[PDB]
Amino acid sequence: GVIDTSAVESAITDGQGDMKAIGGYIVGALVILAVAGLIYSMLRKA
Amino acid sequence: GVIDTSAVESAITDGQGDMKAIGGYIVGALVILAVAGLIYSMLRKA
Amino acid sequence: GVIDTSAVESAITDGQGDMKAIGGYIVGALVILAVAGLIYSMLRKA
Amino acid sequence: GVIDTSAVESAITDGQGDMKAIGGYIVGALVILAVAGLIYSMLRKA
Amino acid sequence: GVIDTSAVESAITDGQGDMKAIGGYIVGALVILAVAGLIYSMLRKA
Amino acid sequence: GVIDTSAVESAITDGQGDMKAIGGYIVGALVILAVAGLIYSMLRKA
Amino acid sequence: GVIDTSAVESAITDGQGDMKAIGGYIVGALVILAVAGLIYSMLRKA
Amino acid sequence: GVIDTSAVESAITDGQGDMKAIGGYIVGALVILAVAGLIYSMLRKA
Amino acid sequence: GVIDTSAVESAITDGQGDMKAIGGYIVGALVILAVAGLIYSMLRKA
Amino acid sequence: GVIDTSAVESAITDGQGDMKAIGGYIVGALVILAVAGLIYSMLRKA
Amino acid sequence: GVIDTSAVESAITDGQGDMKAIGGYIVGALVILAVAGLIYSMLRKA
Repeated sequence: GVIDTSAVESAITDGQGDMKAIGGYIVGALVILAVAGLIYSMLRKA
Repeated sequence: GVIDTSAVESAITDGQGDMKAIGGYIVGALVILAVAGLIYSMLRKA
Repeated sequence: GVIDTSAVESAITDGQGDMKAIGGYIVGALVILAVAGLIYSMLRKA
Repeated sequence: GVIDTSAVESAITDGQGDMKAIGGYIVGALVILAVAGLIYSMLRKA
Repeated sequence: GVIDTSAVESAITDGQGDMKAIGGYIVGALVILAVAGLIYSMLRKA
Repeated sequence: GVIDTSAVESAITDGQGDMKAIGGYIVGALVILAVAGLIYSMLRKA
Repeated sequence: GVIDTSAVESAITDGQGDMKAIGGYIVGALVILAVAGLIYSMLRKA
Repeated sequence: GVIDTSAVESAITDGQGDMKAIGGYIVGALVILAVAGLIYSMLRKA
Repeated sequence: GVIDTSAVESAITDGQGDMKAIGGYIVGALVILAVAGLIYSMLRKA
Repeated sequence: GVIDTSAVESAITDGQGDMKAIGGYIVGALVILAVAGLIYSMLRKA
Repeated sequence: GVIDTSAVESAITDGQGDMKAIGGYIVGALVILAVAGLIYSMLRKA
């Protein structure tokens, strides 16, 4: 009495495979405040 | 005065056996926001 | 003893094809709070 | 078997077009603590 | 074989026309926590 | 096909009128750390 | 062809009259974290 | 059409009456870092 | 040509009289999450 | 008139027994930001 | 003109007596996310 859910994991693996990209997209943005967060602190210290 | 419901559990066990797959399919997607949820928090903290 | 359900999938494929548009319509709105969510955090940090 | 979703993107583009204004409205407020954040630091240093 | 649904859109346009008011009613309330959200931050900073 | 929303703005104007009070209530508290924030700094300087 | 809804507003006015009490009951609780929220900040500042 | 909310304020007044105790409990702890915060500063100054 | 409905309101007044009890039974349960909802917030704040 | 729910607790005890593992899996990850959270603070202090 | 419903409550009391077990079965599972919900918060705080 099945119903074909073959399209389901075919849909979501494109979804969950996409989520690593937009995961990796933000990490390249957060390090900008990381590096600039403390080279400010050098110039304040000296 | 029976009516043969042998096809019924033969239908649903394929159903309820299938539901663990699509259950397990989503868990591989939710951990992506779990791991990326807090390695963001490292770079914000430092 | 059939009944013609050819109009059914002809109806829903226009439906489920439409749902990606309004799916894609909201993603262009949610990134506005994403980008503005952390360029606030730059100006707070400095 | 369509349903007219022409009003939808007509609604949200006014929404997502509005969100840049209130995005731009806050940036004019956050720079006030940015500039006053460090001209305090001049008078403390001297 | 019609049934007169002229009263329907006559009913809902008064509804959907009303929803912009109570939409606009809350926006005048949310900006109170917006402006007071950061003039707190001035007095904390100095 | 109206529904009487006269009670709505009658409710919220009492709300948004109240929010200036509790807005003004906190400003009288934040200046205490403002004035005492720097008369400490006089006694440290001398 | 009426149906007597005199019991209705007789029921809800006791309801909406009650809701101001439990409205006023919580405000006496939220000010406890308000006052203690910043007398902590005095002792941290000095 | 009432529902007896006499137990409500009977519950919360024990709550909001309790919150002054745990409010007053922490103030006896914060003054320890207040007094020891500056008798350190005497011994550093001399 | 009557039919004796004297048993009807004799039945329902026991019903609607009972519904205030089970109405009042739940209110004694909901205040438990009300009081414990914010004495958590004291200990988080300090 | 029973229905055999022996498979139920047999299912969930494997579930709730599993949840301690993935509970314990994350604690080994959160201590990494705990220890590195303050050995940063040593090198900043000296 | 009775019909023997003695088997009915004999059936359901085994049912409603069973429902406390599977009620009590889940509570032993929900506390796992309760305790691990906040010992995460200790390690984040320090």
